[PDB]
Amino acid sequence: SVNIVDYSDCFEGISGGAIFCNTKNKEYNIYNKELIETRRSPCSTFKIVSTLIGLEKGVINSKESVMGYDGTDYPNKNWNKNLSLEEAFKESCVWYYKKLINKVDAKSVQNILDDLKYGNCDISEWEGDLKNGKGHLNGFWLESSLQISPKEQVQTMAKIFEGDTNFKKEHINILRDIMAIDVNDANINVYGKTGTGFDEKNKRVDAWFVGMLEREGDTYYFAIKSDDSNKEITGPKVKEIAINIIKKYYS
Ligand SMILES: *C(=O)N1C[C@H](NOS(=O)(=O)O)CC[C@H]1C(N)=O
Ligand SMILES: NC(=O)[C@@H]1CC[C@@H]2CN1C(=O)N2OS(=O)(=O)O
Repeated sequence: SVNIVDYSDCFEGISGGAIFCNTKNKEYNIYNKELIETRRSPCSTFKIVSTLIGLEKGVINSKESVMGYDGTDYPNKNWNKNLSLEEAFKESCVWYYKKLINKVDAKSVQNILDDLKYGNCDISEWEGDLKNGKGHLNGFWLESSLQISPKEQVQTMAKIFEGDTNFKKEHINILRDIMAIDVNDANINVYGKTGTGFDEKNKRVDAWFVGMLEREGDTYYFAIKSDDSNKEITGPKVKEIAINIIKKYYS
């Protein structure tokens, strides 16, 4: 079942690991086991769960749902509008997801994380890593108190998308909808979300791509993670590595 594998050829000399799990036939493919078991901040990958929280609590209702943009100026052009759930997810729009999560009481979030077994489920630093100076552009899921391992990410993904949580199927399908990506291969369906952060304590990136793939009957849940010391390594870069792994070993 648990197969140690070597995907270093796809990592282009970047430090990281990967885990792919097929729950039907229990095949667990692990590259860099120590890293895959290490908890780190989820960064923007948490938007997968925060979207479901918002849908479940009725803060948002569909992929068109808006959060009432108030005119605040942001450097990313596409944050400066009353964007829908679908575009806020794809743009990783921090103000949208901060306003969303701050409409939900802390006990509801704690119980949902507990139910999902979401890493350390530690939301004690609700406001986030305020020492970085970024103020309200912060939260417990952004290089702060909440931490989860790549293995636990995969377990959470599988629980959600195999229908094993109490989240509504309608809401699960919205997530599938907005997480779908185009890999120029119609023979596989890939879904995911990136994450980018810098671990200031250890001087290492937290660069993520987490999601799942479907091809000809089988579904693999996956998490690819870099902990490189090179600050240029981002979520988008690790998503490229993930796509190379998928095209090479999961075709
Ligand atoms: C989430 O990881 N973040 C928000 C934004 N999106 O990054 S992503 O492209 O990897 O999704 C960039 C910064 C980052 C953050 N912690 O602010
Ligand atoms: N971010 C993506 O979705 C990636 C990046 C570029 C395209 C779409 N995609 C691929 O897999 N690509 O590469 S391509 O297959 O070689 O054309």
